[PDB]
Amino acid sequence: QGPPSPGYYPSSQITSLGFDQGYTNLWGPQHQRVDQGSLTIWLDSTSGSGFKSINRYRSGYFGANIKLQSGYTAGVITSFYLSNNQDYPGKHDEIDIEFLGTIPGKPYTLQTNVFIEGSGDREMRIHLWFDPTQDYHNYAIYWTPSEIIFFVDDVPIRRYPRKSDATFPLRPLWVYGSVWDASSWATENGKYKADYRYQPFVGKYEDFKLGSCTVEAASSCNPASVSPYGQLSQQQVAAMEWVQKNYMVYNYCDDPTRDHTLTPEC
Ligand SMILES: [Zn+2]
Repeated sequence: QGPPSPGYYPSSQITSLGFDQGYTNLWGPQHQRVDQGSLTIWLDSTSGSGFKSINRYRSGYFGANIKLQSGYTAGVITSFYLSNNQDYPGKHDEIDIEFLGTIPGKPYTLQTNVFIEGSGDREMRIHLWFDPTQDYHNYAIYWTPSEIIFFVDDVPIRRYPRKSDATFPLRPLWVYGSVWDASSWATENGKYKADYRYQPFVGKYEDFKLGSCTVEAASSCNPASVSPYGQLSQQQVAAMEWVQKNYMVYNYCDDPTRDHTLTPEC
């Protein structure tokens, strides 16, 4: 019976783009292929690969349909995220979706995170109500000057509203993705690490969505809307609460080992 329907589908209301309309390779070009707008990138023992948006943004809906690799994927991260780390090295902002690979038999973990001026430790993790290796699913980051919302097939899984300037991303961000070896922490905090006998490790992305406002855009520009009612509807919130009740496996604000004073938005 799945999650309760969100009752509105932002992803379907925004034009699907091919990779080359929004993005170019950043690194590992030899581990990147594009076929009719669809992106394939992969990790082996010599290199991963990653890409970067052509434009730099001040707000928007940023979406892609992604398919993950099954089998042994421990230590491997497939990412889709906003960042300004190349603009503010060592003290940057970030809004992350990271798929954390796994040993055979166990599910992927989807981690969301927010970094402001170097300060992260704002992770929430869920498992999914479908197999993310079998088919492509929609995943999206919505970012405006009042909120961040993270979506899976238009189901909101997390909302991060602007509570104070110190705890919210207020500088321009680029979109990135990558497949890379994060063995030290990706899978059960590094309990299980990359094994290249199972290489390559492939990430697949298509139907890119950019309902967004570049830094250069006219001040009339509005990001794509995520509800016909201005705010999350009753159905959207119920779908989100169902996800958090039934699929959330980690929330920073509820971890007794974390000092929530350091993350005052909790
Ligand atoms: Zn405290």
